[PDB]
Amino acid sequence: GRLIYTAGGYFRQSLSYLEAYNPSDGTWLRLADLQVPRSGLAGCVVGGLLYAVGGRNNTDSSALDCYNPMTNQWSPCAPMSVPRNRIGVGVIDGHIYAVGGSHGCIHHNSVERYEPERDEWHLVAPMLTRRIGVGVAVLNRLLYAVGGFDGTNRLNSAECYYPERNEWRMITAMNTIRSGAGVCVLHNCIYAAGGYDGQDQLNSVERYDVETETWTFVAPMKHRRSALGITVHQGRIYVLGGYDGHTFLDSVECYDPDTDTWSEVTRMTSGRSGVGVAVT
Ligand SMILES: COc1ccc(S(=O)(=O)N(CC(N)=O)c2ccc(N(CC(N)=O)S(=O)(=O)c3ccc(N)cc3)c3ccccc23)cc1
Repeated sequence: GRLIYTAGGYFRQSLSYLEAYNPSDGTWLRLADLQVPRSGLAGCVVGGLLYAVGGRNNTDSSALDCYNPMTNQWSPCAPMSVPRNRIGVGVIDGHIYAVGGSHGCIHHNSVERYEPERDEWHLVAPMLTRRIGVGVAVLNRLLYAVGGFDGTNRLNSAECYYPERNEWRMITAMNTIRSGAGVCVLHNCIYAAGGYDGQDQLNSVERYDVETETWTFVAPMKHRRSALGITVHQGRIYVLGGYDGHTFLDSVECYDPDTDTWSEVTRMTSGRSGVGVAVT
């Protein structure tokens, strides 16, 4: 069946774990290690293939690597134009967008697009704001970049990229400042879960309604967490790991929108933060 993959991460040191969770029966699979251990990367899926993008070996990474579930093997891909630690990614029409992130002290506002069929990256219009630790979501064939840190200020702003027009517009700001939050899309809304507001790791969660242009708080998580992994599986949000301000979590919580409830449904084989997560 479809699995929740978690790639890389950090606990005491950069990790190369690739593990996958089966919500059906609660089991965990151990898969082929990443070639280079990394945290602060992003994960995504195009055409049934899993991609690990950017991050840092703790050296910032411009790397893109593709994992094939059917062969259990990692294959290097064309690198990005620049290293991107604390990157966000989204997928539109089988193309991977690499958003923001950092190279040393350089906070990127640039964005580039990867085409698997041709193993090529191309720059598109840059964001209106530099964003590292940015959350990314794809909705109605638009790309949203949410929160982050612009090099001096932590951000509650969000903005939206129009692929056909190749341009960005700011949207309504979130209620809370969030860097390192989990951003995903569930039933036509953008969810921003956790992250760091400049003082604390957060357990609060807000969702954006694109038509009313409003961010509304929903039920908070049980654990405060920043740099959590996030994905959507069968109509539910799953968050994985993260840093709560003291410990590297192994908690995996699951949000059910029908009940507006969070519940802890499993734990990773070891606590970690800064993972890349995707489902296939
Ligand atoms: C003061 O405590 C904090 C305050 C704010 C944040 S943050 O979440 O907001 N943030 C910075 C930002 N501007 O977004 C981030 C920091 C570090 C990362 N990692 C390493 C990396 N690749 O850089 S890590 O996950 O592996 C890791 C986390 C915590 C510890 N202790 C060690 C390692 C992040 C990875 C992804 C997204 C955001 C990351 C975090 C801790």
